[PDB]
Amino acid sequence: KTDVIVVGAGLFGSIAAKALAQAGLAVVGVDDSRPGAGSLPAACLMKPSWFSSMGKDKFEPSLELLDRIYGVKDISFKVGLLRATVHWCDPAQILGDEEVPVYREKVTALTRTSSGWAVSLEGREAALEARSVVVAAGVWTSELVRSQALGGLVGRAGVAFRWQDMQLEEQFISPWAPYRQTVGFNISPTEVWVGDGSAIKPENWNQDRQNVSYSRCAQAIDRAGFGDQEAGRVKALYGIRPYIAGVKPCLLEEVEPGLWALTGGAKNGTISAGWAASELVRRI
Ligand SMILES: Cc1cc2nc3c(=O)[nH]c(=O)nc-3n(C[C@H](O)[C@H](O)[C@H](O)COP(=O)(O)OP(=O)(O)OC[C@H]3O[C@@H](n4cnc5c(N)ncnc54)[C@H](O)[C@@H]3O)c2cc1C
Repeated sequence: KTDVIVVGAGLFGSIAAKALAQAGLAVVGVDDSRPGAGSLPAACLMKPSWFSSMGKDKFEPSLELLDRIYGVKDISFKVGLLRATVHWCDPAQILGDEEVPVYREKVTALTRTSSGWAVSLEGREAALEARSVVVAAGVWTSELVRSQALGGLVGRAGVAFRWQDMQLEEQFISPWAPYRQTVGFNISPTEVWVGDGSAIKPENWNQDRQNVSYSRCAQAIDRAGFGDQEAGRVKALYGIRPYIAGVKPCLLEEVEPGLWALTGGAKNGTISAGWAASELVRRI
């Protein structure tokens, strides 16, 4: 009766699971909410010039899927003296959607059965059953499935900041280095999100490194000097992105019959989740 089990309910598991559910499948999710997941700090802003490598071949079917399922909003961002249109999917809408039921437990094993796949859970005598399994477990995907591509999965950490009870009159993109932009916008009607775009080897991460990105972000919105961290006015959101070098969109591979690995979204984020989901609707 269960068609697909999706392991992981970050952006990639959430989007894939709901696209399959919308396509008529019986989908079940499993997620253990482990700390440092990649999707908590995400803004889900998609500027078309950021995704040139992808190609209209993939950008457009992906954006259409996200618009059909969640709705895509067009935001006119300030870019110096000029303006630029950026597409937005509300991350709270993607990550909080409840169509797909999610077991808030830890997957410990995957086993082929005669009818499909059995998904073991920590501390559970029975396994969850499905014809197919999509493992969208972020940087932890290689803990459950292995492949030459997954042998290259590493984490690229980063931080973004959310200021409470605040709105920007001007949502902006401002560069601080080639291909490094400080982005500030109204992520909710009450909150301002700012990120500087840096990615870090999770080893080279510490409070000093975080304060460097905080200084960038707070100067871009004129909050430097106000001690907003110590005062509780801003939340730091740390996450580890799943990076695999050389990935086309992201990694979507059928490692065994019915067993898919969906990860490697550090490079392109939400738009490549949309591409992968459209692929899975076609192929499952
Ligand atoms: C600072 C920062 C800024 C970002 N900004 C953006 C942005 O503007 N736009 C954008 O699109 N993206 C953004 N991202 C996100 C980026 O695209 C990530 O690559 C993306 O979130 C990856 O999502 P994922 O679903 O593959 O992984 P994750 O979000 O890490 O999800 C993996 C999930 O799998 C679960 N899991 C793992 N193993 C198991 C197990 N054994 N059993 C059960 N559950 C398990 C984990 O608990 C977790 O919830 C940002 C990330 C960071 C850190």
